[PDB]
Amino acid sequence: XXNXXYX
Amino acid sequence: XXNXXYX
Ligand SMILES: *[C@@H]1O[C@H](CO)[C@@H](O)[C@H](O)[C@H]1O[C@H]1C[C@](C)(N)[C@H](O)[C@H](C)O1
Ligand SMILES: *[C@@H]1O[C@H](CO)[C@@H](O)[C@H](O)[C@H]1O[C@H]1C[C@](C)(N)[C@H](O)[C@H](C)O1
Ligand SMILES: [Cl-]
Ligand SMILES: [Cl-]
Repeated sequence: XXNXXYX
Repeated sequence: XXNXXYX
């Protein structure tokens, strides 16, 4: 993970 | 804004 979003 | 991140 480590990313974010939101999609 | 309203979206997220983190870049
Ligand atoms: C997403 O990251 C930001 C930055 O550190 C935090 O402020 C935010 O609380 C965090 O969102 C939580 C709540 C959410 C969106 N329901 C998810 O569970 C995420 C992974 O964590
Ligand atoms: C979104 O990220 C910023 C920067 O780290 C935080 O300061 C902020 O608290 C965070 O927003 C929260 C609250 C919100 C907007 N209701 C959402 O739940 C997000 C994911 O987390
Ligand atoms: Cl949320
Ligand atoms: Cl908002």
